[PDB]
Amino acid sequence: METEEWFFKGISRKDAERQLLAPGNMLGSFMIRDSETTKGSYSLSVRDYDPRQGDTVKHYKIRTLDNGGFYISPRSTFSTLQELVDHYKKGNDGLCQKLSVPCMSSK
Repeated sequence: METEEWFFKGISRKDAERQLLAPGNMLGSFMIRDSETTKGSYSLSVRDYDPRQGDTVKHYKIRTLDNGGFYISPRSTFSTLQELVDHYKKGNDGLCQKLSVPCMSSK
């Protein structure tokens, strides 16, 4: 029917970078992961490129509100991450580059 594997366990930033730079993903690939040390917080990771360095990976912290949900920019927040992911799929609207497709996961 349909599956959503854009979210990953408490993976490390180095492990998330190895999964992105890994052979399979490409520019536009994004993934979410919960904090490791500072539990309760989230961390987003997307793929980006530079005309100077080249292939790179961006990481945006995701904070929560006392009475809300999760937000990255002090403009618009989201009660859920599923709504922020969809919004990010429609356009960056804050990010450097809109989202394309979620990390790969096929067996």
